[PDB]
Amino acid sequence: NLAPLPPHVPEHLVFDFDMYNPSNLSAGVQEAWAVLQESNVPDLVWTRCNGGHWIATRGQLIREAYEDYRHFSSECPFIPREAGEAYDFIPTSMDPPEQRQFRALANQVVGMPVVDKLENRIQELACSLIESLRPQGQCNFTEDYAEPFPIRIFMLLAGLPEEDIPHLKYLTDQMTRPDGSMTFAEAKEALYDYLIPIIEQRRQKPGTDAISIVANGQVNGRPITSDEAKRMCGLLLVGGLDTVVNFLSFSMEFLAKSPEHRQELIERPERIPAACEELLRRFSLVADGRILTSDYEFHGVQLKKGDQILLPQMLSGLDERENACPMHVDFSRQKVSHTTFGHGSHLCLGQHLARREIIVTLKEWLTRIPDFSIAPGAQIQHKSGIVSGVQALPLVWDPATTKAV
Ligand code: HEM
Ligand SMILES: CC1(C)[C@@H]2CC[C@@]1(C)C(=O)C2
Ligand SMILES: [K+]
Repeated sequence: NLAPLPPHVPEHLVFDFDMYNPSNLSAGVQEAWAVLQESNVPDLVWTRCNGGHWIATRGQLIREAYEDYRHFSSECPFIPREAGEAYDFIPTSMDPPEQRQFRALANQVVGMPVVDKLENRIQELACSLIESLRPQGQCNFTEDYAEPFPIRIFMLLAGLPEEDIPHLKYLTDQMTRPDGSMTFAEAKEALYDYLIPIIEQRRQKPGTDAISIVANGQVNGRPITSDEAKRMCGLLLVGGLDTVVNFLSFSMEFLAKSPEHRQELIERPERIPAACEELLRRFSLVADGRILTSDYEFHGVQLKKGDQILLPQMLSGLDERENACPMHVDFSRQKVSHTTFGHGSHLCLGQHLARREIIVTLKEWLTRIPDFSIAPGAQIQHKSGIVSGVQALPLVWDPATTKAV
């Protein structure tokens, strides 16, 4: 379904890329998005898919747009427009100056000071989950580790029951990779339906969990409102349930398919942090955007106020202009350039927790299960959206080659 071409968009810039179901998805989602960087494609194109929107295809433009919030507003950050308009999470739906005050509060619940504190719980859960899987010689990685590890850590931090995960995970997924049964607005309202009573309960009787902290927090000297707290907690839930969860699967899929890279990290464990960064570049997975605040000429293209522009965070690091041999995974890559965690004033606030979860996973998995592979005859299928992922990741290994710590 292609939307009618707006009067100001020239046909030579039309490239009908569908961010929710890209044409070359079978080759891997990053590969599918990379088609936007083929020689015949302009730096900035217009797709008639998903209501019609621009797409910046090179790191230079992506970075410039994320820095220029005066022209590229985060008030409507998602495609399609209905989703971008319903999207009201804090701080993401706000532009500076208003946005700034809320970042400090979010940092208090998912920032570094919180990670170093959860250190032991994170370490222990990773080891427990992996040791239980180790003797089985197989696992469905997405449901057996990728989901439970980061999600249970988030539910613990947020003080929410693990039995609520199926419902919350479903809702979160409808906001990033909708199956069609719910509009973004309906999923958002359902998430708020869940959160409102909890936020009120915790404003009445404060706990030490993340929701209590946000709900009773202050923003630049004054009390946060119940509405603001809800809009912030909603965002934290999405971040905890649909980011690292997907990234871990892209990384494990790659390691399962590349014995040489596994051996490198097994023989030189000190390279894991660097490997984490290279994997974050190669398997970057987020793509949201902004809305034009006024008519603006950007890199020779006339943009109109109201136009939506997708600025794929995923593409910067895959841009050959930023990293040579972009599809290659080089743990010794000198300068790892990427915008995987964003760029500009909205730089990811959960990246410290994310890196910890990634590094702990790499270390603890390779320590116990150094040799593993994709299950016999399995064809790994990816899924695309605001956050891309892996549909299923069946892995196998010989228990005799494992180590119980
Ligand atoms: C692999 C893991 C992750 C990736 C790739 C990632 C990526 C991003 C990106 C690209 C943005 C910028 C969005 C924009 O500019 O519209 C962002 C913002 C944010 N992220 Fe993450 N993220 C990850 C994990 C997390 C986690 C685990 C949390 C906490 C639960 C988190 C919390 C946030 C928050 C609160 C913001 C909003 C910052 C603002 O709008 O000021 N993220 N993230
Ligand atoms: C684009 C993001 C990855 C970032 C954290 C969760 C997410 C889906 C948002 O809505 C802001
Ligand atoms: K909005």
